[PDB]
Amino acid sequence: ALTAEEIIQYISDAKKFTPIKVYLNGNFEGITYPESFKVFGSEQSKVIFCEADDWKPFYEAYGSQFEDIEIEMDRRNSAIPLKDL
Ligand code: NA
Repeated sequence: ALTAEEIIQYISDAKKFTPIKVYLNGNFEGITYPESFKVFGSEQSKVIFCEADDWKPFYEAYGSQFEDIEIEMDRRNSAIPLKDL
């Protein structure tokens, strides 16, 4: 299906990004989220899909209003497509 050339081009393009997924409990009032953030959840518990490079300074800034945290690297960091799209 995909050629070796197409695969390494894909890896070259994709590897720049480091999507992660963060589970949080806490208070989310008075927070502005970076552009890479896609925030799901309820008033006092979130799941955030975001870029690692944005997560780091965000946590340093706002981490005092979070009470529990779990961080996962998104599986797309190690995915190659089976076909093009
Ligand atoms: Na990556």
